[PDB]
Parts: sequence; structure tokens; C-alpha cells
Amino acid sequence: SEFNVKIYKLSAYGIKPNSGKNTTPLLTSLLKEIKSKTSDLDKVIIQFEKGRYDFYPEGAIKREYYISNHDQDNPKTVGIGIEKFNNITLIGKGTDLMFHGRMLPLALIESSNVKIKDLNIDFEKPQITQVKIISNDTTAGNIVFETAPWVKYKLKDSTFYNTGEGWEMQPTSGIAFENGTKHIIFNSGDIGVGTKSVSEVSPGKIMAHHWKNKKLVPGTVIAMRSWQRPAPGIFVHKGKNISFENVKVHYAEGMGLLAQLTENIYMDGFGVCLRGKNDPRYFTTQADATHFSGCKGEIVSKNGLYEGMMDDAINIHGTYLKITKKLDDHTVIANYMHEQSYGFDWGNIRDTVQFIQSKTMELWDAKNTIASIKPILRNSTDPIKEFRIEFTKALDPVIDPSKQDIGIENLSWTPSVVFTGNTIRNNRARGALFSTPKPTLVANNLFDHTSGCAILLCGDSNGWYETGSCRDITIRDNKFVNALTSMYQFTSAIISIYPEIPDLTNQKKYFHSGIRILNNQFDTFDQPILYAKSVDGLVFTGNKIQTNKEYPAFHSNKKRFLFERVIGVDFSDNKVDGKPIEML
Ligand SMILES: OC[C@H]1O[C@H](O)[C@H](O)[C@@H](O)[C@H]1O
Repeated sequence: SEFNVKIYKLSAYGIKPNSGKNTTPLLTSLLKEIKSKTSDLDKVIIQFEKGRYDFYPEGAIKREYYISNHDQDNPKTVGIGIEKFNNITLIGKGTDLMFHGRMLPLALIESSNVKIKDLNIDFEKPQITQVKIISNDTTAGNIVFETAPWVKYKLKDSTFYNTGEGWEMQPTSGIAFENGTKHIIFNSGDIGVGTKSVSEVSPGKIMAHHWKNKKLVPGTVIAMRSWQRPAPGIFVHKGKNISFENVKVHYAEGMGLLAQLTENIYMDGFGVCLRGKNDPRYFTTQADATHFSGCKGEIVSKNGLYEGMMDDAINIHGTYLKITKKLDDHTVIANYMHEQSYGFDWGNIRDTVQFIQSKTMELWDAKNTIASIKPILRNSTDPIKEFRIEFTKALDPVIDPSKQDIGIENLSWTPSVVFTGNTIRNNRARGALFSTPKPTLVANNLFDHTSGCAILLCGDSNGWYETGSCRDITIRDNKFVNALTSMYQFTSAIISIYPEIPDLTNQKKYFHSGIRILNNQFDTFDQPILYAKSVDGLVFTGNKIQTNKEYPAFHSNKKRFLFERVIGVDFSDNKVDGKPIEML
């Protein structure tokens, strides 16, 4: 073409801000055309203006997607489908993409060199229900709660439903928040909610007749929810060189950003957050803010704001298949085991694999290489639950599924990580999960009142089936303020290194190695700073621990440092309230 970049200002093509019309069928039809014309090396930009674009289900594409760490409800109702479309940039100018009903806002499928920039994603009617405690009669167990202004509910058979366009969902749990600070209420975590046995006092004032909780003082704001997570805000599958710059996801029925089987991801200014100090909402995403399942290359996530999520800010991990059958010396059948991670590819020819003894979480040193890999399917349409993997090298007969439980990590689909200069706060569960053997830098982050623990290095081939023996990770120059006001799975200390190990007494081999924790600041009211299970090599140096009394100490673990099957400890130049603490 006669142009280096072909720029499509959307308003020039019949797609205007603040029209209040359904943008879905228009942008869909338009992209389809721009695609059919642009050859491959051709570069494209799609440009939104200031103001608001609404997207509804009607006229949306219906894609069958399998999404890591999410409910496998199909089809998905997809707002914007970037599919097999390269060198494309979606850009806005303080733009507000507003979605309605149950939708997957943005899907990036099998696309390279995609950039998303200066653009916000939100739903008008979040499936999460915000309410405010009006009166709590602790004796009778009567709570009156006020629905927030934007909430449309129905009562049917004394049951509280939350509604939006084409959906109706009864909340079963919640997260309580301090009024004002927007912290999560001390020792709350997941709590039951009084959505059964209800009746209407007056519009937007609901009486719960059998709700007993002394913690829900007048003023407390509660995010009532279910466990459903069918679609993330931005889904990315099989991307190469993907970019997000100044992109905020304010809410989605699932994770903010879920990227899988993607090589190289760059994020500057990514937020999953509120619209500022004046946002009436206390909550953001129904699940994790950002999530990276089975990625590779380099992941940069910097200068982000994550707040009020119903889960972690970042989670970086792979998937252990479980071997169900050994056909011969070279060939096994292996299966996806969790309900929320199946239906997508796991590896390719030439991938490096290693095997794990699930019961004691011990690696075999003998690595292998995939020679062949084919999903096993009765009908073509069926989803990928089960593979037949062939290795180049023969397997030592000790690797037989009828002898013990054996898992497979794909060491090729593992990304390197830079997670710097972010702010995480006021969110459910942990702050950040890292599970990658590749080099990882976690630096100059602020963990301001995470509900659970700040950082979690896990690994589990029994429950979650999420890989991550760590080998190389520096957690430096971070600030951790009053982490762990509430318990969740694995929250044993501000930094918890907690692999899921069924049989620890019999473990000979250390699961994690090469962990350096240098020059951090821990502002805490409690005791537990570091918990470490099954580590060979653990540096803890130059760290400052400052005590405060913003809350009562309470954690069962009353030890600053708690090690279990840990060798290789280097511990120097640490302080507590400006006084040294040495091992010797
Ligand atoms: O501990 C693993 C767990 O971490 C978070 O809670 C995610 O929401 C889950 O999908 C899973 O990744």
C-alpha cells in the first residue's frame, strides 16, 4: 500500500461514542472487512475516540473457546474477536468500552504483533452484587443490607437474585470491605451471605432473617458473588509479541487478562482497578487480575495498578498432566485433571519435558523430549482432555503409572518474568503467584493491604495441577504493608513458599531452588514473615521489618521464620524495628 500504517478512525466508519447503540455488530462487520483486505505484512490501527461505546450480546460472534483456569461454558459470547489477524493495534483516547450481559469483551486468538492501548473495559451490570450493611442485630441474626444504586435484583421464593441482560444469578459467598479504606475486613476471607430467607423492606433494602456475623458492622460493604467464572476480560490464546499499554479492566466475570500458550507479553500501565478515589464500587474482577497459563518467552508486567479483585493480581504457572497409562517404553497417555483447565494444547514436538513423582513432589533428573503428541478424541468435536505423547528417549521402568502417581511438566512452555513497579491492594486471596523455573524479577512493587499473603510460590500435582518448581527468582526492593489480615489456602506468612506435598516426611529432593529475598520492607502487625517448604537455596538478606498495631496479631504460625525441609539458607543484614536478627 501507499501507507505505512492504515489508520481507521472508527467514527469515519459509522461507529461513534456516546451513541448508546449496540457497537457489537458494527465493529464485528467492520473488522471482518479490514481483515479480508489487509494482506499479512500490512499494518492496521483501529482508533476509538473519547466517550463510551456499549456492546451487547446481539450480533456478537459465538466462539467455542477453552480457557485456562475458567469454567468451560460454551459457546462464549465474544464482543471483539481479533482472530488470525496480525500487526493490529486497538487504540483509544480515554475510551470506555462498556459491555452488557454475559460476554467475553476482547479475544486475541492466534495473532502476532497485537497491541492494545489507552482503553478501558467495564460492564454496566457486574454479576458481583455490591451491598452495604444498614443494620445488624447480632442476637436475632437479622441483617438489613442496601443494594448499591446500579444493582437490579429479583426476589423469588425468599431468595435474592442479582440480574442483568439475559442473566440471573444467586450469590452464595462474599467479600466484606472496611468502609472508606476499602481494605478487606480483618479475619473475614470468604464468608457466607444472607441471600436465602430474605424479604424486601423497601426498594433496595433487603432483610436477611438468618444471617449471623458480628463482623459485618453498619457501614461494611459486601461484594456478594458466586464461584462462576466463564469468561475473562481479555482472553489471549497462542499469541506472539502481545502488548497492553494503559489498559484497565474494571470488571469481568472471570479474570482481567488470561493469556495462554502465548510467547512474549509486554504490559505497561495495565490496571485491574477502580476509576479513582470517587469510584462507588469496592470490587473489580470476579477472578485474578492477570493470569499466564503455559506461556513462554519474556513477560514484562510493569507500572500497573491492581485493586479490589476477587483473587490474585498475577498468577504465572503451567499445567502438570497426569499419566494414566504407559503403552510402551516411549509412549504414554496423559490427562488434564482439573475441571477448569482443559480443552487446549499442552505441547509440541521438540518440547523439553520432565516427570514428577506426584506423591512426594520429586522430579526425575531424566528429562525427555516430545517426539509426537496427538489428542485422543472419540468424536472430532470433543474437547481435548487426553493426549498420547511419544518421547524420543525411552522411559526408565520406574516411570509407570501403575507403580505410583506420575505427572509431566512442560519445561519449554515456561516464561521469564519481570514484575516491577506495580501496586497491589485490597484484594482477595494472595497478591502474586509465581511458578516458573525461568528467571523472575519481582521488584519495586507495593503490596498495600492484600487480604492474604503477598507472594506465593506453590506447585501442586494433586489438586490444582499447576506447575512451578522455581529455580531462579529475586524478590527485591518491594514494600509489604499489613499483609495477611485474612486466611486463604496457603497463606502461612507474608511470603509463603508452599508447594502442595502429600508426603513430606519421605521427600528426599527439594522442590524449589534459587530463591533470593533481598532488601524488602515488611510493615506488619503480626509475626509470620517467611514460610518455606522444600527449598534448596534461600537467600534472605538486607530486609527491614517494622512492627505496627493497626490490627491484632492472630496468625496460628507465631514464628517470623518457619522452615520445613529447607537447606541452603543465607541470612544476613536483616533487622526488626531497626535491631539486627541473626541466625548465629
Ligand atoms: O492456587 C491456584 C489457584 O490460584 C488462584 O486462586 C486461581 O484463581 C485458580 O485458578 C488457581 O490458579
